[PDB]
Amino acid sequence: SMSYTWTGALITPCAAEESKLPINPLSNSLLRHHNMVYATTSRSASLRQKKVTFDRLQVLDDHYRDVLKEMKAKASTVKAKLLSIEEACKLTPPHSAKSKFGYGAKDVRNLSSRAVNHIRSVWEDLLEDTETPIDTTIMAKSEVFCVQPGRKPARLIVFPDLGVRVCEKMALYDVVSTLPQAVMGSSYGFQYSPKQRVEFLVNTWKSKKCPMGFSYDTRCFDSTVTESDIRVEESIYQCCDLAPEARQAIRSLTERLYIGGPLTNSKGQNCGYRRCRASGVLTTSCGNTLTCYLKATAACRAAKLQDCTMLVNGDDLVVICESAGTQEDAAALRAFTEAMTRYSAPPGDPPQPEYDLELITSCSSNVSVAHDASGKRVYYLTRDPTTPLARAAWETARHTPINSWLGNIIMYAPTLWARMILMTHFFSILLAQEQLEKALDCQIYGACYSIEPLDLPQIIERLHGLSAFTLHSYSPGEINRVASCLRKLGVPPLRTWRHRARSVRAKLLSQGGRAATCGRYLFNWAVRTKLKLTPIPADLSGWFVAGYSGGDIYH
Repeated sequence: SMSYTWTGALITPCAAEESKLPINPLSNSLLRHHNMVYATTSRSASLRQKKVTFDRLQVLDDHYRDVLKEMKAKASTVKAKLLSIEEACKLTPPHSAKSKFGYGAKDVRNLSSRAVNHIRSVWEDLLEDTETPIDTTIMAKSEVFCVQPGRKPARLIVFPDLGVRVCEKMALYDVVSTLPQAVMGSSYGFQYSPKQRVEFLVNTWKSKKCPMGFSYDTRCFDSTVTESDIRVEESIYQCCDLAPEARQAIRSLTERLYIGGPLTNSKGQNCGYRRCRASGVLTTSCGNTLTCYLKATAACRAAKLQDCTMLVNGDDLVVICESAGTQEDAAALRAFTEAMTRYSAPPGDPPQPEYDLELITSCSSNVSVAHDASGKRVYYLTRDPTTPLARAAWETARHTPINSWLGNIIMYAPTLWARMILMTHFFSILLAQEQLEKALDCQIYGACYSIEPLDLPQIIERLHGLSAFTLHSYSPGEINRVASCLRKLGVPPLRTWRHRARSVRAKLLSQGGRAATCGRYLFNWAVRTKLKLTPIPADLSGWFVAGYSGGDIYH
């Protein structure tokens, strides 16, 4: 079937839409080629629509069915509870989009009588009505990038009203937080902290006689997902032990929301109909992860690849296996791609087999190595820092709701760029406005978190260990990528950052505790006299459990 159908009516914005990085003394200190940085807008919506709208070919076989049953067997071990209204309400972000029926996120979070009663209605409606399609809104995402030597069109997000999103959580939060791990086991990506992810990739790599590995980029995954795929995904959820009201909710949400529905623009006009994954519902991450894992797992058998270990994060996929010789590896990977095409998951760019772990890009990241205080090799996780930096400039010049910089500091703390540029730049600013204490919103695996910068030393210690404060002797491939990037974007070269860092470090020391602890630990790479570095005195229990991208989750 057609992934989408369009009435012709436009995909509209609901506010002013900003697209150019402004000239600001704060952002210009970080990066100077301001005309290279842009945000996507709805002005580019039609270009995306063209890309996402197509006919899907899908043909299932024995291998598909075989893996599906294996997955269903493990799903049967799961007991899942209903959240109460209170729990589901406490999971709603404070800046989540308001309802059409006269209540917002603040009301939901307070359990105001109005929100609560509409939530009860929507739920009872899900128990009573098993067919009527449920309305969605469609909007062009605002995202920041650097120009390519050639712009990206905005992404399209699609989501139901707030009353439904609370009901999704009641019915499905426990499932989408526990079912993926029981089914995929060590292949479920979102269980791993960055240090744990690198551990798993290195251990898996070093466990093979002759490793070969590849990433596989599916072309616009959400549009490849068929109605069949979403019913199959429901067949997995239904293997859980569920309360009756849960089971019916899941059934109605599947037929009325997840498989498709009408699309409405911001002006209340009808844009079209959807027959694929919606980016903006609770089950997208779980569902995409399961679906990716299922097709890829079956395609591996079809391709005859040997001793496969896969690692899956929604629609991001990486596979490590036993080489069969370079040319036999190439023909097997091509068989794999073709199997996936049949399962309705064709490639964006053809995958290439790799024989050096550092050359594989999964979740926009790659493994690299450095050395700690005592000279031991420490494997860490990094990426091309262009987008982080472009966004960091943008978030310095403009107030955004989510601060990608802070999320990038946490995730990439041990990296060369995050340490010398991000920490330096942002801590210098927070000092100068006396806002070190103030908590800021960031995203980790799609969930929203309110973190305060003064907690970054211990957060980084837990997530990465003391070494993220003492790494040195980075590889030249990595130093070269960073240095080039900076020249391209007009970011000052690293020696400038070193000097700015020393000035910032000295200022944090002459402050107090905590602040000085930032100075001591975060900026020990800058100072002349190297320092002690003992563990730091000071709940991270729910941080790397599951993915929630598009799922409207706050913790």
